Amino acid sequence: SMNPPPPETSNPNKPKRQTNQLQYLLRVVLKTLWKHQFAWPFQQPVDAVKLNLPDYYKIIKTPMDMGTIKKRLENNYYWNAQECIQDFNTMFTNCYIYNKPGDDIVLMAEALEKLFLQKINELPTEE
Ligand SMILES: CCN1C(=O)c2cccc3c(S(=O)(=O)N4CCC[C@@H](O)C4)ccc1c23
Repeated sequence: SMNPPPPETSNPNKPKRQTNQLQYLLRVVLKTLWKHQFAWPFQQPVDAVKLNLPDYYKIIKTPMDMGTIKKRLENNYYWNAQECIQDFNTMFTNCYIYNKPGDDIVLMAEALEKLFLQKINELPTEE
């Protein structure tokens, strides 16, 4: 059993910006999801050795989690809000790919995804 390297959270050659929408994705969107009762399985990269999921990284090839997103946001990693939203979408999609409808973890992702969409339905205006 071997975990892969987790996704990067810094990259000096990547272009980045500090926009009002990205600030909101950290202060409001991420920090609200983070406190939800169903958030904890999503707060760090899947540790497939700890969790005894040896097929996880056989199936999931673009891993993503809210801990990585949080550090990317805190480290000014993104150029725009769409990039960050894409990471959220990847996290949710990975969960549906690796699992099945009805699994507890899937019920958890579905709840978070609906909350996520509710929060990004309206974003602040790129001042
Ligand atoms: C979101 C990333 N991710 C998966 O894709 C996934 C698949 C099966 C279990 C599991 C666990 S768990 O064992 O801690 N637990 C979580 C709560 C519900 C339980 O059924 C299982 C934590 C995080 C996970 C998984």
